Order: sequence, then structure tokens, then C-alpha cells
Amino acid sequence: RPTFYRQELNKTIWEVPERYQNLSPVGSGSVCAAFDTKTGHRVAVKKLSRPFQSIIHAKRTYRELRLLKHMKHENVIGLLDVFTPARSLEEFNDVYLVTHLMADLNNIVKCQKLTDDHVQFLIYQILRGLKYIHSADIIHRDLKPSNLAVNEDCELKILDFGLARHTDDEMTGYVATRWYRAPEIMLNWMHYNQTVDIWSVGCIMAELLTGRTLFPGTDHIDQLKLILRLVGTPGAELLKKISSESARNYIQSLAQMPKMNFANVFIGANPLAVDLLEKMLVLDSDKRITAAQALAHAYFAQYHDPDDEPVADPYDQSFESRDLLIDEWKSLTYDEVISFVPPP
Ligand SMILES: O=C(NO)OCc1ccccc1
Ligand SMILES: [Cl-]
Ligand SMILES: [Cl-]
Ligand SMILES: [Cl-]
Ligand SMILES: [Cl-]
Ligand SMILES: [Cl-]
Ligand SMILES: [Mg+2]
Repeated sequence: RPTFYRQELNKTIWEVPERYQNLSPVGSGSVCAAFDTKTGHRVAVKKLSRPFQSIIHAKRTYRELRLLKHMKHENVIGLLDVFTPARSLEEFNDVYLVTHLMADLNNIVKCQKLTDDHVQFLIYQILRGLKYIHSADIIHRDLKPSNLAVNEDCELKILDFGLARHTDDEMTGYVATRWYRAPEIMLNWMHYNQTVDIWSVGCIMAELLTGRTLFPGTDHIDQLKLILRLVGTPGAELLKKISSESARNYIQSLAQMPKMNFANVFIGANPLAVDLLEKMLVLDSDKRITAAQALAHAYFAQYHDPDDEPVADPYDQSFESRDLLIDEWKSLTYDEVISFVPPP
């Protein structure tokens, strides 16, 4: 067990191993930047807030730690360390997580002129990471520019997996928290699957090409109208698949519209980029291109290498259907903290 030291940073006590030095608050869990004397990296350290206050929160803590411990891919966040100052399960109350210190895609999109070559490389990396994530039967659920980290050499990592914690108020009005969401989950039409992430990638790619949000709706209904004007109103095949009669009823109240011509929307873009967007932004989720299929599209010809696009080890999510007490979720979490093995 390493030696820990204590300090108070913006009204929060931080108790961390000596290896982490020069802690500096970055945002409010709370996150601090630090220097890691063991690896020599600048790192981000996140202290979870009230990790075991309720059954829902305790299960959410376990979910985040299980996800981060599994991810071992160049284009996905990796866990450098996880620690607690507690010396036994009985005094266990705090969880700290450590990763490489990150700019996001929001900054470079608003501040830079991106060539088509930049768009190719950035979207290629998102899809390479998504192929890995989806191969473990994980759905991200919350892909958007602020959850994509980018460095000076245009290298990209996916982070901030959806933990099923975003509330209805967080998604209300003219907000980027909703602009990248698939239509079928924005209104809870259906039991969704991994195809919702491909819709988000299409929204991000459009924004890189034009510099503008694709579907900046002022509320849920305005956003649906913007979406259907581009991709067309649904046919009877897709309407069947909508379980709620209430949502089926509302859709049929709308005047029918055909799909627009994407070459006249995305004026001047690479024709291969337009073709890929048409295959991502399909209303019927069964018919969208998958991440593995998209990596083989001709738009990525200068980067695609099928011997260097790896898949993930299997990921057991049976805990998600399990009903446990707070102390039982807490003990499962403690076991995962103490068994952590750092990367090479
Ligand atoms: O991506 C996630 N959770 O899914 O957290 C990001 C993160 C992890 C560790 C330290 C700071 C920030
Ligand atoms: Cl130490
Ligand atoms: Cl503790
Ligand atoms: Cl964003
Ligand atoms: Cl009509
Ligand atoms: Cl597993
Ligand atoms: Mg985020």
C-alpha cells in the first residue's frame, strides 16, 4: 500500500498516493490535473461524489468502474489507476479514477479550418474505436463532440460512456445534450441498440464538414421536424416497429415528406463523404451501416487496414439485471478496486 497525503482543494478533501503531485482543480465528481511521477504523464484524477448514497448511485459507480477497467484500445479512454485511501471494506467510502490528461472536438471544430483529409482521419478513428466497443456488446449512448478528446497530432479518443444518468431536464430546450441523439431514443420510440451510436457519428461528421450543427432543435419536437425534413417521414414498415401507439399516432399526424438530396445539402463535399452520410443517417435503424462495414467504405481508403482494427475481449453485463443491496454493490466495487492491474 502506498503512502497517502491529504489536502483541501476548492472545499473538497483529496487524499491521494504520493506519486501524484501538483494537483490543480479543472472542473466540478470533481476533477484535478496532476503530474504522475511513476509514468511521467500528466493525468486527470476524478473523485466520485457520494458513490454509495443510494442503490442507483452504488450500481452506477460499479458500472463505470467495470466499463473503464475493460477498455484497452488506442481510440478509447484507458484507466491508468484506481485507488481508495480506505484500508478495509468497513471504512470504504471514496473512489478515485485516473487517466491520461486530455482539448475536445468542440474546440477544434469551432476554431479551425478542417480539410477533407482531417475529416477522414477523425471519423476513421471514431469508427475504429466504435468497432471495438460494439464488439463487446457495449452501447456508448452519448457520443457528441465534447466526449471526443483530440491531441495536437489529430489523434482521437472516445470517453464518457453513457451511464443511464442523463435526466429529462438535462435534455430540454436548445441544448447540445440532445442534438446528437437518434430519433428513436430521443422520444423513447423503441428498445434501442448499438445503431444509435452510428446516428451520432453521422451528426458529428456533418458538423465537421459544414462547421454547423446538423439538427439544432429548440426542443424535442422541433428537432424531430428538422430530422424528418432531411431523411423523410417513415414508411409503414418502420411505423410497425414503434411500440408505443401514442408515438405512432403523433407521427401519422405529420404531412408526408420525401428524403432530400444530400449532394444539395452538403454543397462542395467529397462525393464519397456524401455517400457515407447517406448510409449513416437512415431513419430505420435496422438499415444503417455498422461500424465494421463503414471502416471498409472507400472514403477511408488511405487509412483502412483490416489487420489493425482490433475487437474486444467479451464483456459480462449480467450484473445489469441483478438486484442487490447497497452494501452488496459496495463490496463488488471494493473487490474491483483492489484487483486492478495497471497497464505496462
Ligand atoms: O470516461 C469516463 N467515464 O466513463 O471518465 C473520464 C475520466 C476518467 C478518469 C479520470 C478523469 C476523467
Ligand atoms: Cl505513491
Ligand atoms: Cl475511503
Ligand atoms: Cl458536445
Ligand atoms: Cl401528407
Ligand atoms: Cl467480463
Ligand atoms: Mg462529457
